[PDB]
Amino acid sequence: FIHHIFRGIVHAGRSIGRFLTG
Repeated sequence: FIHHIFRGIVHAGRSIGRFLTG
């Protein structure tokens, strides 16, 4: 359950970076 919090941070970053690339 704890991992999810850490995993979400890195994942949420990748998604943001993906849009930035376009």
